[PDB]
Amino acid sequence: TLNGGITDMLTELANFEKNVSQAIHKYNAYRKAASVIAKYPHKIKSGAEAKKLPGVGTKIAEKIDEFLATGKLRKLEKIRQDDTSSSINFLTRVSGIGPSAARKFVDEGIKTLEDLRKNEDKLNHHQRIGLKYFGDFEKRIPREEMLQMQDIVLNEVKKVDSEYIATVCGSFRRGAESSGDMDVLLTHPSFTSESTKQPKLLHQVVEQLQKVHFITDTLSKGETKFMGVCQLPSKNDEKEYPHRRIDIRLIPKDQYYCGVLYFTGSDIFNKNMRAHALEKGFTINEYTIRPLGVTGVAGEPLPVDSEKDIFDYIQWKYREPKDRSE
DNA sequence: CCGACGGCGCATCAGC
DNA sequence: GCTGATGCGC
DNA sequence: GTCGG
Ligand code: NA
Ligand code: NA
Repeated sequence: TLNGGITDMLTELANFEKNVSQAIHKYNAYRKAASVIAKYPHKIKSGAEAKKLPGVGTKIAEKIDEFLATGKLRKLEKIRQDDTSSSINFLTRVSGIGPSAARKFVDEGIKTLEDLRKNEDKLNHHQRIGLKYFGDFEKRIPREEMLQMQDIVLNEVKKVDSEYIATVCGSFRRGAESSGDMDVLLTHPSFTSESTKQPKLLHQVVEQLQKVHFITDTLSKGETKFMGVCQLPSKNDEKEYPHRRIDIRLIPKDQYYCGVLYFTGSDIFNKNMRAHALEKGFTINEYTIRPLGVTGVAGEPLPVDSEKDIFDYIQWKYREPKDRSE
């Protein structure tokens, strides 16, 4: 929090770029700057100081100078008071409502949740679900609840077919104390890249989770990817648990561990690992790890039966998810 | 100076 | 009706 | 907005 004022400012700017100006690359520039500053172990004294950090350029250095000298940023103060812009930025907090929808809603007088609640006919299925669980979705998930959630998912999956293999990834797998949602990767030996997916392997699992009333709503659902809502059972006489976001992806057996590695992260570790792999003559993406010829031509994907197989290929020591913060 | 900044499944729109 | 583009989330 | 070829 040494530079909380600065990081808060950059993050607020980031959101407006993304949600109002629809400049996704500026949104990411601000996030990157906020992150690099968030890790800086010194209270910044000037923009020049910050500019030394990778990601902080001329413009943000200038903004830090204004912030340090006046305690605010005129442009941010102005945008905050802007009725239209602050409303557009806000509505995007609803899952299903992006920059385009938020803009159209505000254009026609729909600026608040209350307004949204009054206009169900103008919201698609996803947006209605997002509105319904607006507050719940913004709540984090204690690891204890994530464990109780994993218990149900693993049990039911095995119940449908003991040959299914399911892994809850994300920061949770790395040991995080809280999570924002639940990411589940699923596979079955019967499903490979060059075989049939028996368009129901995913369906059968989603169905069982709905049957035991764990999954409560569906945002989207196809043959390989499910996105929805779930909720832990409440103990009689206790405030019921908040609804949570859960995604389930069915991945071909031969690409499963590249998927688990990828969705376990962190993002920083993935980049570092991808870099190391390249210098070792290997190209790793979320699906496979392939060899690179001397002319840069990628060969066919290499056999992978575990996360370690991946590490072994790039002569890197297997690292526990708990040690993949970077 | 000026292009990259990940890119793909699903729901829905837009053009035919 | 079918096909490709767009919005969205991740 | 920032970086870099
Ligand atoms: Na810099
Ligand atoms: Na949204």
